[PDB]
Amino acid sequence: SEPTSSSSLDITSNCIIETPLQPSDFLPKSANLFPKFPERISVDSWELWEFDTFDTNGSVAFGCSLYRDARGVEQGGFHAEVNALWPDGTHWGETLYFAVSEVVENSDGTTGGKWLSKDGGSITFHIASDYTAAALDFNVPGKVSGTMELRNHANVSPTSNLPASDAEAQLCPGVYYTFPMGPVATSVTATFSSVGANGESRELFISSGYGGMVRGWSARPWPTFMNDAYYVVAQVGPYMLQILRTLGSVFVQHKPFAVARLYLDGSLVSAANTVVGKGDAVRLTKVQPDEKSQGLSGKFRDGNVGYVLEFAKKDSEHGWTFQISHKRAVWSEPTSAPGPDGTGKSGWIEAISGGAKGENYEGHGFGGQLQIPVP
Amino acid sequence: SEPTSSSSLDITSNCIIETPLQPSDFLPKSANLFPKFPERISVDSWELWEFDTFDTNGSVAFGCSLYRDARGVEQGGFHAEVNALWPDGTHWGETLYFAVSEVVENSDGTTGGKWLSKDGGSITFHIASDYTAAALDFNVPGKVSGTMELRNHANVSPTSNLPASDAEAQLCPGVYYTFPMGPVATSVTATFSSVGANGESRELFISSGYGGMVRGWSARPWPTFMNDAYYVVAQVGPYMLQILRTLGSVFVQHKPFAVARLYLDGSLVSAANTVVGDGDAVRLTKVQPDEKSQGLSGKFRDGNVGYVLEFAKKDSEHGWTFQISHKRAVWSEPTSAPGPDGTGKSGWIEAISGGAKGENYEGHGFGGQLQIPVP
Amino acid sequence: SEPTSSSSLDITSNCIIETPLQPSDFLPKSANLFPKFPERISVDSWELWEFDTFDTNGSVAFGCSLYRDARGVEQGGFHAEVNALWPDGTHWGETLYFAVSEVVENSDGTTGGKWLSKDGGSITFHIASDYTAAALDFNVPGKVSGTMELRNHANVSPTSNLPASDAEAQLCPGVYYTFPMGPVATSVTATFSSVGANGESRELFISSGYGGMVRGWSARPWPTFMNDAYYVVAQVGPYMLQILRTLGSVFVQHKPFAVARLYLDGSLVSAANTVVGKGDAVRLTKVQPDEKSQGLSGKFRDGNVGYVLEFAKKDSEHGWTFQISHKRAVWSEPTSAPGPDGTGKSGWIEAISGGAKGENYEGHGFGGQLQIPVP
Repeated sequence: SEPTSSSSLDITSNCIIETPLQPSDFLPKSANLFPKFPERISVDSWELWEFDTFDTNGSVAFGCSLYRDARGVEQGGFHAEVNALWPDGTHWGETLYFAVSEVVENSDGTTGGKWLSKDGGSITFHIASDYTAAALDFNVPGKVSGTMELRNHANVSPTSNLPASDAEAQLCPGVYYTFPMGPVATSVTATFSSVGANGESRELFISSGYGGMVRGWSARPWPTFMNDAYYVVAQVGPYMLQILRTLGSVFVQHKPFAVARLYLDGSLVSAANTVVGKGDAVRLTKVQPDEKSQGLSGKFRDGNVGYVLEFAKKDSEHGWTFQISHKRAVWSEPTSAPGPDGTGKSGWIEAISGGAKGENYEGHGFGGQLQIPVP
Repeated sequence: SEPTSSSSLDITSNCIIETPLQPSDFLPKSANLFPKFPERISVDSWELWEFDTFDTNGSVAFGCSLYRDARGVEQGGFHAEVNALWPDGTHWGETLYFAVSEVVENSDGTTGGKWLSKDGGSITFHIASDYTAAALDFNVPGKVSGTMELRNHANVSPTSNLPASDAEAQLCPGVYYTFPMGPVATSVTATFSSVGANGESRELFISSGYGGMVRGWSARPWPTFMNDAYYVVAQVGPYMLQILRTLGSVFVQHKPFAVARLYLDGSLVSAANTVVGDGDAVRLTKVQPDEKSQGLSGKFRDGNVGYVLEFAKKDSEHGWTFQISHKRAVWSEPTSAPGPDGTGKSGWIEAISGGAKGENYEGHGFGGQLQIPVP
Repeated sequence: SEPTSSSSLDITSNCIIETPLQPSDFLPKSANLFPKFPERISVDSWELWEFDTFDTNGSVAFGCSLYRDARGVEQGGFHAEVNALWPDGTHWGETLYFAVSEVVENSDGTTGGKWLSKDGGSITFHIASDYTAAALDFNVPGKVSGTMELRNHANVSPTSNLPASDAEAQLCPGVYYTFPMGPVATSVTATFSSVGANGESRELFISSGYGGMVRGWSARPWPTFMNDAYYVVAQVGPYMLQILRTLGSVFVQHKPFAVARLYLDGSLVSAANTVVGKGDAVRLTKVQPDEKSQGLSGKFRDGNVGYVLEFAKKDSEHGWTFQISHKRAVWSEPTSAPGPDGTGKSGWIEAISGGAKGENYEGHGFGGQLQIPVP
C-alpha cells in the first residue's frame, strides 16, 4: 500500500518528445498495468486503461477510457472519455482533460491511477493485486461524480488466462491490447451535473451489471496500422465475449487484426489473436441494412447495421458465431469534415445472439466503432 | 572573428540518415539560428532560414527560403526557393539546389550561412549577434546575383521579444516556427539573367521596404501535421504582422495551429501561438468570391480570394482585425495531379487593411498558401 | 565452410521492434548479401533477396522473391513470392510464409540463406563468394520443389561493377536497390503439386535461360516513397538491362526515382541512379493503347500497354531507347478495394526491342508493375 513504482506525467510541463520512444518490455503473465512509457511520451505513443459497464438488459451504460497520449496537449490535459446512457435514450458524453496522470504500483501489488486537473477534479482507479477487482472514483466538478466497480468471480483466476507471450498480448507487432480481468460483474453509482436540458441526473448499475476492462499500449500511432475499428464486450447467455478488430490503413497494406476472447460459464474456451485468412482465429463481417432488418446505422459513411462475429477453433469445425445488431446509439462524433465520405465514431448498446452451431442465446453488449480518413 | 561552432553538410558524403533524429534542444531567448540537426539530417527533418522582402507599394517583391530538408536532398541538394515580382507583373521563380550547406556561429556571436554548389555558385547570409541585421549575397551563375538586407530599427531589441519557452516558439509539439528579427526595413539590389521571354532585369528595393525573416525546424515532416497552410508577412500602417497558420492533416486529428506576431511601430502588441477555438489567439477565416468581389483566387482547388485575420487579446473584447485580399499572383505550382480536386501552392502580393476598432490602415503583404493531397 | 556471420530470425521470438532501427552501413564494392538488420527487424524495415528466370523465347518464367519484411511478419512470417508461367498461359503463384529466416556468410565468402517453416519445408539459396553463381533449392510440401540456378559468365567480374558509393547503390536516400550478379544465364527444374484444375506440373528452363538477381533493403517503408513501381530484367540482342523505377507518393512530393543498369555483351555501358530531368539517367514513359496497338493492359486502373525506356548518357546525346510491350500476363492481384480507381499488381513476360540509333534488337523480359492506393 506504500508505492514501489511510480509514474507521474504532467502534459503541461514538457513530457512530450517528437521522435519515437520504445516502451518498457511486455511482462509475461502480468497485467502490465504500470505505464510502459513511464517518464515521457512521444507524439506517437499511447496507453489506455478502460473500464466499461452496462446493465443486463442494455437499458443503461457507463464507460470510462483513461488515456496517456499527446492528443490533448492543446486542451491542457490527458484524455478521459466518459459516456453514459439512460433507459430513456438520454446520452451524456465528454472528453475530459486532466493535466496530470499518475500511476503507481504499491508494495502489496495493487495498482493505483489518478487523472488530476489543476482545479482539483480527478478520476482515480484502484486494481487488486490479482486483478479480480477494480474500483473507480469520479470527482469532476460540474461534470460527473460517483463510483464504478468491476469484479471477477470466476473459478479460474485472472492470472491463469493472462498472455504468456507478446504474441498473445498483441493486436499486431508492437500494438498491445489485453483484457486482463476477463468476465466481470459491475456496479455504478454516479451523478451528472447537466444532462439533456441543463438538469442534474443520477445513474445506477447494481452488482449484477456486465462490462469489461481494457489495458492497451503502443509506440505506433493508430493511423499507421488502422483506419477502421470495432470494439465490443458482451454477455450472451453463458458466453462472455470481448474483441477489438481493426481494419488496416494502407501503411499495413489494409491487413485486418483482432484480439478476441470468449468465455463459457466463466472458463476461457477461445483466445484469438489472428483473423481467419497461435490459438484460435476470428472473422468479423459487417452487416448492411439490405441484408438484415433489425439494427441501427451510425451517422457517418459506414452504414453497417451490425456484424457477424465468428470464433473458429484451430483443430476442428466446432466454433461459435454471434449476430450483433446495433440496438441503441450511445456517442456519435465526426473524425473528418462533413460530407458523403465523412467518417466518425459511434458508440452502441448491441443486441447479440448466437453461440455454438445451432445455438440462439440472446444478450447485450457495449462497444463502438470508429473510422478515421487514413488511406 | 573565426567560427566557434560549425555545421557543414555535403550531399556526396552521408549527410542524411534513414531513421529519426531528435534535434538539439530549443534555446530560450535565442534566435536558435545554428542548425538543430548539425551533423546529419534525418529521414524527415527540415530546417528553414527565410528572408522575404517587398516594397511599400507592393509593386516589387523578392524572397529567399533556404532549406536543409530531406525532401530537397532526395530531389538534388540543399535547396533554396527564390521568387521575384516586378511592377509589370512578371514573375521569376526557381528552386535552386546546392551540394553543400554550411552554417557557422562565430566568436562575435554572428551567424553565417552558405549554400554552395560544385560550380562555385552560392547564396550566403550573415546575421548580427543581436539579430538586428541580416545580409544575403546571391551569386548563382546564369540565374541571379545581388544582395538583400533586413535591418531592425526598433527601440525594443529583438532579444526582448524572443520566445522564452517551447510554447512560444512552437506551432505544435516538436514543430518550431519563429520570427526572431521582428519588424525589419528591407532593401534589395539584384540582377536576374533571364526574365519573361528573354532578358536581363534588375530589381531594387530602397532600404524603406518591408518584409520579414523566418527561422523554423522540426523532426516531423509537414504532411504529418498539416495539409493546408497560409503564411504572410505584411505592413499595414504602423502595424507589422507575421503569421503561419496550418490546418491539420488526419495525422494530427485535423487540429489547426498558428504562430502569429503583431507589432505596432516596433513593439510587440500581440503574440499568438494558438488558434481561436469557438499569449493571445488568432482567427484566420478564408474569404470566398461569392462573399467579396475584390481579390484573385489561386489556380487549384482552393478558391478563396483572401482571408480575415483577427488577433484576439486575452481577456479583452477589443483586438485587431485585418482584411486580406489576394492582389497579385507571384508563384503557382501544382502539388498533385491536375483535376477537380487538384492541389497546389500559390504566392501572393496581398492587399491588407484594418487594425483596431476605428482604424482603417492600408498596406501590403508577401505570402503564400499551400495544400497537399493528404486527408 | 563454417559460418563466420549468422543472422537467424524466428517469428516466435522477438524478431520485430515497434520503433525505427538503423541498418548496418552500406559496404562499398560488396554485394551486401548479409542482412542489414541482422538482430531484428523494425516495424518499417524490409530486406529483399530476389531471383528471377525466364526462357529465351519468353514462353516460361519462374521467379522467387525472398523477404524479411515487417508487413510479411504482420501477415504470417518471413515471406516468399513464388510465380511460374507455362507455355500454355497457365500461371501458378503464391505468397509463402516461413517461421524462420536464416542468412549466414561462410569463411570462404559464400552466402547461404534459409527460409524455413514448422513442417520442415524450406527455400534455400547459396551464392558464390565472387557473386558469379547462385543456386536455390525449393522443398515446400504440397506447393513447389526443385532448383533454380543463376550464373554470370561475363569476362568483367561482378565485383568490378558493384556500387562504390551509397549513391550508386540507392534508389533514393535510405533505399538501397542493387543488381549484384549482373547478366546471368539461368536454369530451372521444378515440380508444382497443383496448377490450374488441381493438377501437378513440372517446369524446365535449360542452362540457356535469362533472368536476374535483386538485393535491396531499407528502413523506409514503400508507401512513404512510392505509389507506383515498374521493375524488369531483360535480354535484347546483346543487351542485358535491369531497372526499378518508382513514382513518388505524396510523402516524397511525388518525386520519381530509378535504379537501372545496361550491359552490352557482359560489360556495363550505362549505370543510372537518376531519372531524366554521378552516371547516366533513365526516362521511363508509359505507353497507352490509343498510342500503340500491340500489348496487354493490366486488370486495374493503370491501363498502360507498355513503356518506353531510354538510357541517356550525361556526356553525349545518343543513348539507347527500348520499346517494352506487355506480351503475357503472369500474376495479377488487387492492392485496394475494387472500383474505378482500384489498384493492383501485374506481372509480365515483356516483348522488348530497340537499342542505340540504327539498332533493332528484339528480346524478352520478366517483370511487373504495381500501384498502391497512397496519394
